[PDB]
Amino acid sequence: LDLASLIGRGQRGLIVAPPKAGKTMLLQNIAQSIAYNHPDCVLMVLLIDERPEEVTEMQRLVKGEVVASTFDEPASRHVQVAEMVIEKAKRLVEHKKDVIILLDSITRLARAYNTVVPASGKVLTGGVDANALHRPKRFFGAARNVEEGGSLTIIATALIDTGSKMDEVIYEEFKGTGNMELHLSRKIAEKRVFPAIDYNRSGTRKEELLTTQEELQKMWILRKIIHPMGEIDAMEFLIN
Amino acid sequence: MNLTELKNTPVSELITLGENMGLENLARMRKQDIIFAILKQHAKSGEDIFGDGVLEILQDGFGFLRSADSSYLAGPDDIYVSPSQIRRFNLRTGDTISGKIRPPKEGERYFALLKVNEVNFDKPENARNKILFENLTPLHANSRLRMERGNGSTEDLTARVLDLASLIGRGQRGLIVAPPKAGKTMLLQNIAQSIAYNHPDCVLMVLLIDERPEEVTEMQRLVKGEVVASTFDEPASRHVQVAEMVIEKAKRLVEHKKDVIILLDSITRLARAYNTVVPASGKVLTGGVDANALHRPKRFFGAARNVEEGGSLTIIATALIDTGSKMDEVIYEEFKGTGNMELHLSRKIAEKRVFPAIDYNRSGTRKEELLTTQEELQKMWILRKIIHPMGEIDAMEFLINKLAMTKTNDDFFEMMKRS
Amino acid sequence: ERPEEVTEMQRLVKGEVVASTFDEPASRHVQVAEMVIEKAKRLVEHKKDVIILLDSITRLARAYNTVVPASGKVLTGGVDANALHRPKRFFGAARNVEEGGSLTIIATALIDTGSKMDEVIYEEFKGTGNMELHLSRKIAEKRVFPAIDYNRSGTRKEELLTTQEELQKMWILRKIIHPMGEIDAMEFLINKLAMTKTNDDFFEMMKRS
Ligand SMILES: Nc1ncnc2c1ncn2[C@@H]1O[C@H](COP(=O)(O)OP(=O)(O)OP(O)(O)=S)[C@@H](O)[C@H]1O
Ligand SMILES: [Mg+2]
Repeated sequence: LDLASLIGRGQRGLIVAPPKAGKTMLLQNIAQSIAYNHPDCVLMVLLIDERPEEVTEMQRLVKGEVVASTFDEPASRHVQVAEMVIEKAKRLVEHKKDVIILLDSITRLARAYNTVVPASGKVLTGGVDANALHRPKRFFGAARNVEEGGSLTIIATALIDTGSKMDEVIYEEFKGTGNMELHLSRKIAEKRVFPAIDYNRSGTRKEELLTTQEELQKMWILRKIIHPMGEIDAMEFLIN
Repeated sequence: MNLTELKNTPVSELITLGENMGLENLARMRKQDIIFAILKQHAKSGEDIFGDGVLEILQDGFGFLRSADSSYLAGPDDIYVSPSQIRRFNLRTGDTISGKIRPPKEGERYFALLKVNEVNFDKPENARNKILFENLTPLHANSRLRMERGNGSTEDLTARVLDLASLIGRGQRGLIVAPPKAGKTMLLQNIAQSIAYNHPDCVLMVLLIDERPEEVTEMQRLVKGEVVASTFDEPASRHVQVAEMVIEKAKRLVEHKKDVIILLDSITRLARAYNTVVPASGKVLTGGVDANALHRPKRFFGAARNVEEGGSLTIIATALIDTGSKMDEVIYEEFKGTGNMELHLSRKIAEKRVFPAIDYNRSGTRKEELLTTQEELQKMWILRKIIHPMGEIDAMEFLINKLAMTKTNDDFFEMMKRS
Repeated sequence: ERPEEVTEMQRLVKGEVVASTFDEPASRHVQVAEMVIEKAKRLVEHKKDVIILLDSITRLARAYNTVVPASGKVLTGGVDANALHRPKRFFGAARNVEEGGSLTIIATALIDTGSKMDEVIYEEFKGTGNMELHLSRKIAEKRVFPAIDYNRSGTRKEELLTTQEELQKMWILRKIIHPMGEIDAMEFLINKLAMTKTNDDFFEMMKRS
C-alpha cells in the first residue's frame, strides 16, 4: 500500500495492466496510501484522455491537486500539459521539496506524441517516429532522484493488449528501460521474467556448452520471506 | 397560425390551401419553397404569426433559424436572426425560440422575427441569467433507465434481454458494436419506444446519418419523439452540420436541467464524414484518415455526461464492425474504451436467426455498483455465473427459452433462484 | 484618414500630428511627407530624440507611385523603381547616432486589399527594418484585442538593448508559447497578464510556475 513500500523514494517505476483489470480504484488506493502514510510529500495525480466522470471522481476522492485532461480535447492539450507539469515538477525540485506523481497513462502520452510529432522520416514498423520515442525518453528520465536534498518519485501506468499494435512496441522499449514494473495479467509476467526471446536464442543452440561458471551463473532462488500478509514468496534471478 | 402546423401537414393540405385563396401552379415546386411562397402570400395581409425552430450562427454575425420537420435543412423556410437579437437576448446556437415573425418587406427574401415569446420552452426574460455547459460537473448515471416495456411480444423479449445483459443509466455514455445485418436499427427502435413508453418525462432524440431513405421514413413514423435524419444522398457537410447543431441543441436542452437521450446510428459514418470534410493535417494514419479528423466526432461522443445539480445527457451510438474497410476498424479502436458501457453483437447468432444477437459475455457496463442496489447487483451476478459457462448462442437460446414463459424480469429472477 | 478619427486622436495624444484628407491629390501628401521628415531630421541633428508614427507606408508609396510620373522603366503591374525609391529612402532615414540624437520611425503597412501593389511594396520593404511586428486578422473573429501574435513576431539585435534577465525570461515564454496553438497562445497570454499588475510580477509568476 505505502509508496515507500512499493516505489520507495527517488526511483522510478511502472505498473502495467490490460483493459478491464482494475486500474482506477488501484490508483485511488495508492493515492490515499500516499496521503495518510506520507502526508509530507506533495501529492500529484495526473490523467490523460479519459472519461470526465472519472477525472472528477479522482479529483474529488483525493486531497492533492489533480491536473487532468479529459478525452474531449485534442492531443495538443495533452502534450502541453505534459511539458507544464514536468516544468512545475522541476520548479518544485528547485523548491527543495519531495513530490509524487500518479500519471495515467504513459502509453496514452506516448502515442499522443506519436500522432502529434512532426514527421521526420525516422519512422519504424507501425509508423513510430524516433522523436516520439526520445521525447518520452526525456520525460521519463527527468524522473531521476534528487541527490542534493529531498527525493522526487513517480508511479507510472501503462495499458497492454488493447487490441492494437502501437502499444506493445512502446511497452517493450519500456521493458528495455524499466526500473520496476508491476504486472497484473497472466502471460506478460512469464514474458518478462522468462524472456521468450532469450529462451529461443538459447534453444537455437540447444543446451549451449557454457564452460565452467558460465553454466552455474544462471540461478533461481525462491525464499518464502515473512510478509504481513503471511509467507509471501520472493523469486530472484541470480546471475554471477 | 404558426409555421409548424402547415409545415407538418401533407401535400394535400398545402395544395388545397394554395388553390383556395389564389396560388397558381403551386404543385410543381419543392415543398419548402411551396410553404415559403404560400406563407409569404398569406402574410402579405400583415398578420403577425408565431414561429418555431432551432437557431444557428454561420461565419458571419447574422444567424438563421431552421425547422425540425425540414430535417434541419437550409432553404427558403429559414428565418432571419439579426445579431442585435444575439446581444439583446444573449442568444447562442441551438436555442429553440418561439415568437412573432416579421413578413418580408423590400430588400429581403426570408422571414425575420418581430419578437421572442418562448426561449427553450421558457420565458426569455428569466433565461437571461443561466449556467454555461462548460463548467458543469459530470457525475455517474445514478438513475436507472427502466426500459422494460412489458407489452407482451418477442420485441419486449429483446428489451428484457438487454435489460438482463445491459445496465442503461440516466446520463451514461454507451457504444454499440455489431456487424452489418445484425439488428442495429430496430434495436435502436426498441430503445426509442421503450424510453417513450416507460419514461415520457425525458425527451427522445434520434439522429440518423447516411441511411437509406426507406429506413428514415419508417423511423420517422415509428418513434414518438422527434427524429432527425439525413440520408446518404446529401454531401458530407450536410451530415456534419446536422450532427453539430443537434448535439449543441441537446447541450442547450440539458443546460435547463433536462433529461436528453440521443440515439446515433452510426458514429463511424460520422467520423468518415468529418474526415472527408476536415482539412488535411499532413499526419495521416492507416486507412487514409489523419489525426485531427477523429477529434471532432470523438469530442462529440464525449459530450455525454450526467450533471450533478440537474439534467442528464445520454448518448447511445452504434459503431460498425468487420465491414471489410480498414478505417472502420481505425474508428473502432479509436473510440474503444471511451464509453461508459459497451454492447456487442455477433453475426453468427443472427445466421441461425436467434434474436437479438447480443454477446452476453462481451457486453458490460462500468460502475454497476453506484447505478443499482447490492441485492439486484448480486442477483445479476449469479445469472452471470450461471450463463457464463455455455456458449453465447446456447446462452441466448437458454435465456429466451426460459424467459418466454416468464412475464417479467423479476419473476424470472425468483424463478431461477429456486432452481 | 476621415476627419472624425483624426480629430479624436489629436486630443487623445499630446504629440504634434499632421494629417491629410483623401480627396485632395497625392502631391500634397508627398510635400507634407518631405517637410515632416526634414524637420524631424533637423531636430535629430540638434541632438534631440525624435519618434515618428506613420500610417501607412505601403499605401502612401502607392499614392506616390500614382502621382510620380512614369520614368519608363515599368515593373510588374505598372510599378516603377523610382516610384518606390523615394518611400524607400523615407523609411530608411531612421538612423540612430552614437554622437547624439535619434530618429526612430514606426510605420505601418496594409496587406490583403485585393490589389497586389501593397504586396509588391511589402516584399520590397520587408527585411529592411530593425524590427518587425506581424499582425493578422484571424484574431478579430474571436473578439480579442490586441491581435498581436507572438510566435512569428520578432526583432533584430535583442542582445544589446537590455539585460539578459529579461532576455532569458522572454526566451522561456517563447519556448513555452511557440509550439502550442496560436489562439491558445493569445488567450493564455491575455489571461496570464490580466490579473497581474505589472510586467515584473508577470515574469515572476512565470518563474514560479
Ligand atoms: N427481435 C426481432 N424481431 C423480429 N425480427 C428480428 C429481430 N431481431 C432480428 N430480426 C430480423 O433481423 C433482420 C435484420 O435486421 P436489421 O435491423 O435490418 O439488421 P441491421 O443490424 O439493422 O443491419 P442493417 O440496418 O441492414 S445495415 C430482419 O430481417 C429482422 O426480421
Ligand atoms: Mg437496420
